[PDB]
Amino acid sequence: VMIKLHGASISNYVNKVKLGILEKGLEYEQIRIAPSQEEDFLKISPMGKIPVLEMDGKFIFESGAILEFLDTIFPQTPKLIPEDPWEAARVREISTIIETYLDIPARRIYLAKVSPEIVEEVHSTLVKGIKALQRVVRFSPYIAGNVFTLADCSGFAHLSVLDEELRPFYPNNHPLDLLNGWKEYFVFMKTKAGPALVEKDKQILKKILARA
Amino acid sequence: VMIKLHGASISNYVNKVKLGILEKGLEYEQIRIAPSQEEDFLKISPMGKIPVLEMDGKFIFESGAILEFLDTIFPQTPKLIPEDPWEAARVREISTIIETYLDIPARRIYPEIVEEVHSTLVKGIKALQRVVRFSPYIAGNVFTLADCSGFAHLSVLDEELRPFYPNNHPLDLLNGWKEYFVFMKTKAGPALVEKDKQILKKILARA
Ligand SMILES: N[C@@H](CCC(=O)N[C@@H](CS)C(=O)NCC(=O)O)C(=O)O
Ligand SMILES: N[C@@H](CCC(=O)N[C@@H](CS)C(=O)NCC(=O)O)C(=O)O
Ligand SMILES: [Cl-]
Ligand SMILES: [Cl-]
Repeated sequence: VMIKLHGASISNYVNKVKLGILEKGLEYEQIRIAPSQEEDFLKISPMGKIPVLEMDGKFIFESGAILEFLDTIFPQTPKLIPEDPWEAARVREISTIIETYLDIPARRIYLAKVSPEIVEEVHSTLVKGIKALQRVVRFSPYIAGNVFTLADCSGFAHLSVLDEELRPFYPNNHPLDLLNGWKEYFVFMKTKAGPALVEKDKQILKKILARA
Repeated sequence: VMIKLHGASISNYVNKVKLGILEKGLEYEQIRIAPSQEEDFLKISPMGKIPVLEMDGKFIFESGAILEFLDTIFPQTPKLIPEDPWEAARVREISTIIETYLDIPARRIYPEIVEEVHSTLVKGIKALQRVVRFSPYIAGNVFTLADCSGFAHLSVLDEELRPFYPNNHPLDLLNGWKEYFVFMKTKAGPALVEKDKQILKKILARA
């Protein structure tokens, strides 16, 4: 098999890549591993992170570099980076906002310390990010417009997890509730085979790990 | 000219963009502003950050999206993203490591967490070592987007952390860095970027 994706289905960054692979209809195998600082893994993934893409004996790490690479070598539909450069920028903006300004903050919670205050700081930071995000998304029906893009890979993978993770922390208080279109979008994406499969694989492994 | 770069030379993310604009030989004006949460600014820059690129009455924010955009509309050498797709992945990897795994953590310093931070940086520095070539540029033999992130962020990290790790500096573990820094400073673009930063620092230099 040409493409190997290293990383388990519970990782939202793994799932971001997986969504792009599935949507293009590429053939691949997922190799379920956990992160690790063993010298052997560091050789292919310097920070000990997943996902890692393996292809042609070469390894690419970092979900963003991976998806940009796949879109370059496998330009078949959908184009994760639109050909129009302005729309490409919007796609890249959306994805950066989601990962950098929403998920990074949220990980301080759902991954440490507990403080109503700490929790409080995060609530404010997320509300700020959500409001920024609102300005660039279209959900018509995809997050950046009328076709699947990189932004849907980041959006579906991260926001689905952010949504589940933060309900415990924020009943009546969830930041996403402020993102107009999120719920419709999430339901829409779940009517699709790729996103549905990504959710299923996550659920399968979660149920299994829970029996630790 | 047809391009305006919004943000002062104090910001490493602004300097990242500036390096790429300079290296492409593009006509531009730099608008010296600070970041802001003023709604009128949030309209063109949702997170209220600098830099913001403006062209054709339209705005792009996020230094990564801006340089990928300039690469695409001004595709002439130097190509910020290599034509070879593996080399292009290397470039994006280097840039992401520098920003996410070195700069972000470093920003927790500019408490006594300075020790947990020093370990994070040695780790990030050790990972970076695995992908850089410095031959002479950060990713290889030509200027790329990774040089925009590398020169903008590393220079800052180095000076900014000397007063915290006099004999302890993690960036000293990065083989080839000092020579790269020196080499980059001989080029007209990085030299201008570095001079504007230095002027601004001498100027607002009041302890
Ligand atoms: N920026 C990285 C993030 C990857 C990441 O944080 N993955 C987690 C998912 S578990 C991980 O491998 N963590 C292990 C670690 O940080 O050591 C990417 O885009 O791939
Ligand atoms: N991810 C952004 C980072 C830009 C950034 O953090 N700029 C700083 C430089 S001062 C800023 O505008 N901070 C103001 C703020 O966060 O409100 C990028 O790559 O452009
Ligand atoms: Cl799995
Ligand atoms: Cl300035």
